[PDB]
Amino acid sequence: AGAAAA
Amino acid sequence: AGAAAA
Amino acid sequence: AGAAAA
Amino acid sequence: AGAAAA
Amino acid sequence: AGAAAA
Amino acid sequence: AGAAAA
Amino acid sequence: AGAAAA
Amino acid sequence: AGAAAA
Repeated sequence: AGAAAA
Repeated sequence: AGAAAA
Repeated sequence: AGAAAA
Repeated sequence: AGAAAA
Repeated sequence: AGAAAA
Repeated sequence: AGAAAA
Repeated sequence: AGAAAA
Repeated sequence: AGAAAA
């Protein structure tokens, strides 16, 4: 599971 | 902007 | 399962 | 999944 | 500009 | 997962 | 900007 | 500008 934002 | 998965 | 938006 | 905007 | 993927 | 904006 | 995974 | 991945 993983997530990223900018 | 963002993204996620599992 | 996964998702993304911008 | 992928997304982009500008 | 923005982008994301997962 | 990855994301970027500018 | 930030990201996390497990 | 910003970016992240995991």
